[PDB]
Amino acid sequence: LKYISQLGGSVELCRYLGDNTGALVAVKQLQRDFQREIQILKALHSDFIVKYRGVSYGPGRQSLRLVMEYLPSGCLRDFLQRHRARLDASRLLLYSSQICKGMEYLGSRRCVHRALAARNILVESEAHVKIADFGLAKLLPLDKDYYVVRPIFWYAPESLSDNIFSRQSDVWSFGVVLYELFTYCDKSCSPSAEFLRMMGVPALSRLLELLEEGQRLPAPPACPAEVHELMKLCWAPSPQDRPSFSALGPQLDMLWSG
Ligand SMILES: O=S(=O)(F)c1cccc(-c2cn(C3CCCCC3)c3c2cnc2[nH]ccc23)c1
Ligand SMILES: NC(=O)Nc1ccccc1
Repeated sequence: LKYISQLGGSVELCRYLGDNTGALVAVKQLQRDFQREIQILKALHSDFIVKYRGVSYGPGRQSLRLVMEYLPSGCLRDFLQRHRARLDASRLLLYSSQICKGMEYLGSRRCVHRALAARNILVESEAHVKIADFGLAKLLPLDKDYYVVRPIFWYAPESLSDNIFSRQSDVWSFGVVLYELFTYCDKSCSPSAEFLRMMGVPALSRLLELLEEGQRLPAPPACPAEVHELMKLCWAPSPQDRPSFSALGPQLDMLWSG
């Protein structure tokens, strides 16, 4: 495990015979505890979720490291921004469907991802993406569909207000992911940029007022109408009115098909 460089807690690129011939891996370390993260990712087997490879130990064997596949093509956000000129609406719908299906898998395991955003979706290749960054992921109790704890423009209003997270706070987030995809993560119309135009006062305060009045992110000018409608659903004021990942999935698959 020879350190190379910083990819993102902290994630580091490492090369795993001594002859510098070993494969590259991504390695997460801290500097609480990601014992939970390791257990969650190890159980998950999906073509749309980054692949666990094992564990190793840190200095003195006092520390665990999480060993995962490294995707050099990097995060979807950067991929979109560089190559916007040559990625079509069909390819974005493909990405959307893949992400949706990984979220379904998570939901069936009572897993709240919480961090879902284009920056922690990885490009395995041009036509295949995988969900990563399980650092804030938390499993729901068997008897309860949310939790409470002690990046504002991705979070549902009840998360911002009352510190509630659920699978439906994830759905609000996935809506914001669709928005990232169909704006190719352009800085000029980022969630944060749109926010600053929507008031010409603390951000979080003003954001919660805007959301309460029903103001949402505008359709990307090049976005298919049916994808915009999905986004607005995902940003339903009440958690219970947002569609499930299971209800979204067919729509995006229907859209991608066409
Ligand atoms: O040098 S960069 O341009 F920043 C650069 C370049 C190429 C790849 C990455 C990268 C970033 N992360 C994580 C994912 C989200 C949160 C932390 C950062 C990766 C990457 C590659 N494989 C990975 N396997 C598991 C996670 C992971 C980063
Ligand atoms: N979900 C959503 O539309 N959020 C939002 C609204 C205005 C500005 C920034 C973010």
